[PDB]
Amino acid sequence: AGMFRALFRQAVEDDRYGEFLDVLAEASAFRPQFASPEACSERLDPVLLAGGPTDRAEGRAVLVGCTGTAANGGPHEFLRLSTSFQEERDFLAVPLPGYGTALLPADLDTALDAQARAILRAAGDAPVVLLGHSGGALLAHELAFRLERAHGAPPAGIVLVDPYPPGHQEPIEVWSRQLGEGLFAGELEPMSDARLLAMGRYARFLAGPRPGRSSAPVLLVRASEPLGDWQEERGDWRAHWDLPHTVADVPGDHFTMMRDHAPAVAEAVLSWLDAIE
Amino acid sequence: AGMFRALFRQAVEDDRYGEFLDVLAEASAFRPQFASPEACSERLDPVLLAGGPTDRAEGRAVLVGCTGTAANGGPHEFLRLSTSFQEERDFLAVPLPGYGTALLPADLDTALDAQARAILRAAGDAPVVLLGHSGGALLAHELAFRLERAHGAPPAGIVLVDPYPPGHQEPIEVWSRQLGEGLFAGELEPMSDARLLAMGRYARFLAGPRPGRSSAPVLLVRASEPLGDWQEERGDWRAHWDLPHTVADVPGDHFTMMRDHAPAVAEAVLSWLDA
Repeated sequence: AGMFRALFRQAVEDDRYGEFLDVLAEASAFRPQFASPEACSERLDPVLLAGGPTDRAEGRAVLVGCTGTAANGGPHEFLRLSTSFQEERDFLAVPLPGYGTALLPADLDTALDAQARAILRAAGDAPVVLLGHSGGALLAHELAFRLERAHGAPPAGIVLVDPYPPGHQEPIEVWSRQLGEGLFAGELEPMSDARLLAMGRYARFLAGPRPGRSSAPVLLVRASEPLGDWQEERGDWRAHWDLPHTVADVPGDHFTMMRDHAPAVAEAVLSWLDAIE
Repeated sequence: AGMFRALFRQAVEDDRYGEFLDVLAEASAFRPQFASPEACSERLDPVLLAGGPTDRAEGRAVLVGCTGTAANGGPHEFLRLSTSFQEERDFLAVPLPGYGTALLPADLDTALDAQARAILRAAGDAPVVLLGHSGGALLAHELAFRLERAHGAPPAGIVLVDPYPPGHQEPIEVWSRQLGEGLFAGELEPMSDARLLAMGRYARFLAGPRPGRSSAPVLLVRASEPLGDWQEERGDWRAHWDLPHTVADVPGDHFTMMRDHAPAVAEAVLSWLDA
């Protein structure tokens, strides 16, 4: 396939994941982009992946999965987790613009507006709870705030699954290689060069200074097993968020928490939603 | 039709050739390489593109064309020019390593060594005169110095056709778009991503500090028409070299000098060699 994928595979083998992510971000600058939400390529129509109880569909929060940055991801991302929401809550997955041709966002705000427009449309008057994993968790928070500040519509809550925000993603750097190896282990097919570019541009967006903090209550869900050797003399390897409303620990690592242990993620969510309501 | 060429196509459209060359150099670091000239993956056998007079078979210097960095280039770079050397001089084109899964050179010196070894094998006991055009002209000079100091075989002369050496080469930066546009026109086929990366890597080698000067006399051949617009204000737009043996001006621009007007470049070389 593409040269970017082959270069990345080598960088990962050489333990230079971070360096190549910078190269992707620089190269993404030369892709055509959209400078206004209404100029976005794709239909950002959210897909219904689970349906809540018909007896009670009116006043209850609906869940919206915020697709993460992984170049190997897309519509498969919340398949496993969503199953556990069937007959409990509507679960809607919103695509991240610029993936599976597609113009890349000029800046993050522009992408977030396009998602906001599409989520408000599908959700209607139901309160929204945003959910994301890993970089998708950082995206879920930036979206929540944008919704509050730019659209005057704060979500009723945010579920952040293993967020590593700037100021404390040191374990994520030490686990760099395992992170890169995890991208390759997860491909159902070769990651396209265009999607690697989109990943690099978003990673760069997410490293930048974004001081807006959402007023929505946060559930912080954390992996219980380390992805790699750590050694706690350095401090905590675990995911972090400032002042969470509730924290739930679940089995598995940064990656396995979302597959084999997805039901435990779902159970903490459902239980947190009942309390909040 | 890989992504690097599509990005490069867009960069040239947006007048950002310089910036994108930097991205190619950066990305090139992640391609497999060779650290020793012996580890070079390809055969750098020079190809004979013109033959000298069957008559005289004495000393007689042999022209060695040092292929440039163009990702759309290769064995066809000197075809037009060499025609004018037929029945005058042997003309040999040496390939530039890393083009045509070819390992890229870890640094410039490693590439010049692999070239120096193949040139010596071909040139036998004859004197060698390097010739290069534009970035190939810079390469020709860096190779001459490498031949002289690391192979104990100093060339008998160097022809630098429209060179724009670092730190004092601005017009070629201002004519950026025209170069990128020139790469696309003239592609016999789509430039591969591996060759674009090779081009980026050499470009960066050639922007770097290289004090070593060759002892061989230089013929500086300069284009007569500007490639693009240029304010009569500050600056001669012309190619340049420090203290050349002879300077020769020929019709055409940076590009056409090697095409329609190649015979004029050839005339200048023959005359100069005759001394």
